[PDB]
Amino acid sequence: SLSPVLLGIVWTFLSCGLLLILFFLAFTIHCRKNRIVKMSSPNLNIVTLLGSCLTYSSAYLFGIQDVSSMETLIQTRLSMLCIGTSLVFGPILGKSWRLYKVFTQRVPDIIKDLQLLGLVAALLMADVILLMTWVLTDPIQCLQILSVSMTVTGKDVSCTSTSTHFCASRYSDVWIALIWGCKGLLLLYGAYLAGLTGHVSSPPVNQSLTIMVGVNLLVLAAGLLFVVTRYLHSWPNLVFGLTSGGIFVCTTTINCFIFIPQLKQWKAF
Amino acid sequence: SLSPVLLGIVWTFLSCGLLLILFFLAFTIHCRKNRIVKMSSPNLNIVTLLGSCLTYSSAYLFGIQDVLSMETLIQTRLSMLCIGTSLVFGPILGKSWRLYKVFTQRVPDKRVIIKDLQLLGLVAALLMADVILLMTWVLTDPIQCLQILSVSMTVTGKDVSCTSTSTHFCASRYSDVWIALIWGCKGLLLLYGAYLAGLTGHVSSPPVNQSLTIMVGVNLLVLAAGLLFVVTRYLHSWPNLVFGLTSGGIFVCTTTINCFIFIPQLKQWKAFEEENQTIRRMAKYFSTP
Ligand SMILES: CCCCCC/C=C/CCCCCCCC(=O)OC[C@H](COP(=O)([O-])OCC[N+](C)(C)C)OC(=O)CCCCCCCCCCCCCCCCC
Ligand SMILES: CCCCCC/C=C/CCCCCCCC(=O)OC[C@H](COP(=O)([O-])OCC[N+](C)(C)C)OC(=O)CCCCCCCCCCCCCCCCC
Repeated sequence: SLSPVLLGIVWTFLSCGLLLILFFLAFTIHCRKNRIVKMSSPNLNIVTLLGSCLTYSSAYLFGIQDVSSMETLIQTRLSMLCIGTSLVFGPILGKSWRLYKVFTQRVPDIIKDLQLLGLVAALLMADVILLMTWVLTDPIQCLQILSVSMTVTGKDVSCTSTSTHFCASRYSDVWIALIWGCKGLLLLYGAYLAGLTGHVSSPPVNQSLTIMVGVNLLVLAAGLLFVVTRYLHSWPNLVFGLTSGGIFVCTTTINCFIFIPQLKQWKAF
Repeated sequence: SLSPVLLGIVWTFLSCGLLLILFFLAFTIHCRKNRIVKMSSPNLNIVTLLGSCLTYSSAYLFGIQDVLSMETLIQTRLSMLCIGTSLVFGPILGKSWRLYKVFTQRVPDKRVIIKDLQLLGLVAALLMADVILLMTWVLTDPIQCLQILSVSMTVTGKDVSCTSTSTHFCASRYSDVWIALIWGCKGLLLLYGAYLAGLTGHVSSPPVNQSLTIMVGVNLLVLAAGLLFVVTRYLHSWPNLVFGLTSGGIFVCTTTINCFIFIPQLKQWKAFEEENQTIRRMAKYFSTP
C-alpha cells in the first residue's frame, strides 16, 4: 500500500545520511592523533555514530509492511529507535559533564573516557530493562477488531459499525508515557548541562547549541510523529514519510552540529 | 461518588497550602522594600503566587463530582491548571533571565535596563499562547460527556472472543492532539527553563538564584504529568485513587515550588533588616562562576 516513488525517495535520503555517517566515522577514526579531533573526545563519538546508524536502520525498518510476524517487526524497530537515540544522546551529555567538571572543580585544584562510557552503559541498561519489561509483560499483538457502537449523548441516538485493525499493546499509553518520561528527564538534565557549559569553550569542544537544538527537535518530532501515528493511520504513505523524515532530519541535524565544526577546523589545519 | 474522608483530607491540605500562599503574599507585600527582597523580584513573586492560587483552586475543582454540565467543569478545571502553570513558571524564568543578563553583560556603561513591565509582557505573551491554544481546544473539539454501550467480536491469532463493553467517559474526540500540543508547548518552555537554570547555576545565593527551584519543579512537573495522565487514562474504575493522586500531585508541586522560592527569603530577611552597615553583608549575592 506504499507507493514505490515515496519508498525510493526515502531510501535514497536515508542512504545519503548513512553515507555521511560513514564519512564522519572514517574521519573520526582516522584523525585520532590530530589535535583538533583529539580535543573533542574521538573515542566517545564512535558511540554517537553507532547510535546514528542504528536510528537510520530503524528508519529503514519502518519501510516494510505486509509480513503474522508484524509484531516482531514493530517491536524490533521501536526498540532499535530507543537504543539508537539513547546511544546518540549519551556521549553528548557525558562530554558536557566532563567539560563542566574540568571547568569548575579544577579551579580549587580528571575523568577518563571509560567513566563516561560507564555512565552511557548504565543509561543503555536502563533502556534495555525498560524495553524488556514491555516485550515480556504485554506484547504488541495485532488483533482484528469488529464492533458495533451505539452513540447516545443524551440528545440523539445513533449506531456505528467499525471494523478497525491496528497493532498496539494492551496498555500502550503506559509504555509510551514511561519511555517519554525517562527520555524527557534525560533531556532536562541535558539542557541543564548545556546551560552549565554555556560560553565556556569553542563549539568544537563545547556542545551547547547541539544539545539544545537536538532536545527541541526531539521533543517536536516525537510529538508530531505520535500524533500522526495515532490518529491518521489511514494515511500510510503520510505516516511512513513523516516518520522517516523526522528520524532523518533529527539524526542528521545532531550529527552535523557535532561534526561540521570538526571538519571546518580541520580544513584550516 | 467519592469517599468523604479523602475529600476532607485533600481539602484540609489544600486549605493549609492556600493559607501558606497568603502568608507568603503578605510577607512579599509587607517587606517589599527590604534589601534582599528587593534584590529578588517581589512583583514577579506576586504573579507566581497568583498562579499558585489558581492551580490550588484547580485542585479544589477536581473533587467537584455528582453536581453538574460536567463537560464545562472539565474545561474550567484544565484551563485554570494550564493558566496557573504558565503563571507559576513564567516569572521564575524571567528572573533567571535577568540574573543571567545582569551578571554576564560586564561591559563598562551600557547598563541593562530590564524593568518588571518587560517581564510581565513576556509572561503575557506566554499566557497569550496559552489562551489561544485553550480557545482552539474549546472551540474546535469541545469535551463532551458521552455514554456508549457496545459489543466487540475480536479474533486473535488462533482464538475468537466476544466482549460487551459499556463505559461512560467525558473526553475530547481528538484528545491526544490537544494533550500533545499543550504538553509539548509546556515541554519547550520547561526545557528552556532548564537551560536558564543551567546558565545561572552559580550566579548568586539561593535567595536570588533560582536554579534548584527550576530543576526540582521541572522534574516534579514531568513526573506528575506522566503519572496523572496514565492514571487518568487507565483507572476510571478507581475514582478515589485518581482524585487523590491528582490533588496530591498538584499540591506537592505547587507547595515545593513556593517553598523553594520563599523560605530562603524568610530565612535571610533578618540579616538585611536592622544594621546593614555595608554591602559586604551581601557578598555571596554578587558571586560568579
Ligand atoms: C536521535 C534522533 C531520534 C529522534 C526520533 C524521534 C521520533 C520518534 C517517533 C517514533 C515513535 C512513533 C511510533 C508510535 C508508536 C507505535 O508505533 O505504535 C505502537 C504502540 C502505540 O500504538 P498507537 O497509539 O500509535 O496506535 C493504537 C491506537 N489505539 C488507540 C488503538 C491504542 O506503541 C506501544 O505499544 C508502546 C511502546 C512504546 C515504544 C517506544 C517509543 C519509541 C520512540 C523513539 C524515541 C525515543 C525518545 C523520544 C521520547 C520523548 C523525547 C522528549
Ligand atoms: C506548577 C505545578 C503544577 C502541577 C500540575 C501538573 C499536573 C498535571 C496533571 C493534569 C491532569 C490531566 C487530567 C485529565 C482530564 C481528562 O481526562 O480530560 C479528558 C481528555 C483525555 O481523556 P482521557 O484519555 O484522560 O480519558 C478518557 C479515555 N478515553 C480512551 C476514552 C479517551 O483530556 C483532554 O482532552 C485534555 C485536553 C488538553 C488540556 C490540557 C490540560 C492542562 C494540563 C496541566 C497544565 C500543563 C502542565 C503539565 C505540562 C508538563 C509537561 C511535562
